[PDB]
Amino acid sequence: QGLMQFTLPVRLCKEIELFHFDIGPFENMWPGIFVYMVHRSCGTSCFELEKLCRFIMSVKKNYRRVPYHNWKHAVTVAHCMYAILQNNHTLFTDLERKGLLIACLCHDLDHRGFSNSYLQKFDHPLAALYSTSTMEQHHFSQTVSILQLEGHNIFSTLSSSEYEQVLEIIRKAIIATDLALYFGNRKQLEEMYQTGSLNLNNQSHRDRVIGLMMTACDLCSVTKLWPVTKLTANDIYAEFWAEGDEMKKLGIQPIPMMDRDKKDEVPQGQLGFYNAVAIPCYTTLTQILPPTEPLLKACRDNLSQWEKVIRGEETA
Ligand SMILES: Cc1nc2ccccc2nc1-c1cc2nc(N3CC[C@@H](F)C3)cc(NC3CCOCC3)n2n1
Ligand SMILES: [Mg+2]
Ligand SMILES: [Zn+2]
Repeated sequence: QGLMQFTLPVRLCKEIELFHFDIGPFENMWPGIFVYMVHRSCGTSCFELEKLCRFIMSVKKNYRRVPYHNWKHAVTVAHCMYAILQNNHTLFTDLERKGLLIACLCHDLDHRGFSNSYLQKFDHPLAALYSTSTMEQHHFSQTVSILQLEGHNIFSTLSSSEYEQVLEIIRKAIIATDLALYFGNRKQLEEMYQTGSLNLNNQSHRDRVIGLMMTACDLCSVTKLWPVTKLTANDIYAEFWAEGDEMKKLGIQPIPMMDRDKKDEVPQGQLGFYNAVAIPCYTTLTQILPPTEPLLKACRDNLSQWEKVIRGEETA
């Protein structure tokens, strides 16, 4: 029955193993790419193919047509997680491999392209339901809904308690994509690394490490080849500037990164974001998971490209 194996064209088969892989513009290939990544990083026995495929198409349908936080982002974040898991295969359990690829696919479900801040200022009903990590708690609740549709329980062969464990892996992974939580989590991990107290057999330490892997996967567009990184930056700002428009309509001055009038400062903004967020992220992750080195190196390469843009040597 494991006689039906998923295969990719030669170029994709080789390049999908590299951290900087780009899943391409053919969206009808992204489910196949995802299944392939599950079969190889988990095993062909991890899920029944018919439920997985039905689950994947329900997740796709509950992603929206927004510039950045869309289906392509979900698969892209999932692929970064595949590359981390394939280069660190000894360190993770069967449940974690299983749960972390799904958490990445589902992590921005039903994203409308607005920050937790905008939901709070707009007084969106979701803000009353969840006061912190508003969108992330909605993404997880959307994941549970889909898992609960008929013929969608991809975890049907797990015991009650294993099912509960993997849903807890998934819940914490999706919550950890709230960038507001990342600053505390990374400082804690850094302290624990440099004191030498960090212990991957400690469940609350695993939680923190997985959280950091989630942030690294979520930001992974800063770890692509420069043309990908630069084009993706247009999609991110298209959402930021629409949100800033929406802030102005509420009579609220938007923070600078969401103001389309500060367009010419995008190169300085990116430089800001690389030094304050991205570099520290991939540094701490490489310290803990040495084989994730190419993420840091490609980030450093793109930081150097943004500096190049600031000094007029490149155009954007
Ligand atoms: C938040 C994000 N998330 C990304 C995720 C993936 C890829 C790029 C991503 N870039 C950004 C990003 C983009 C950006 N542009 C800025 N500008 C532009 C022109 C001037 F107004 C300033 C300023 C910032 N400061 C950050 C620093 C960390 O605290 C929050 C704000 N950021 N941050
Ligand atoms: Mg998110
Ligand atoms: Zn995301």
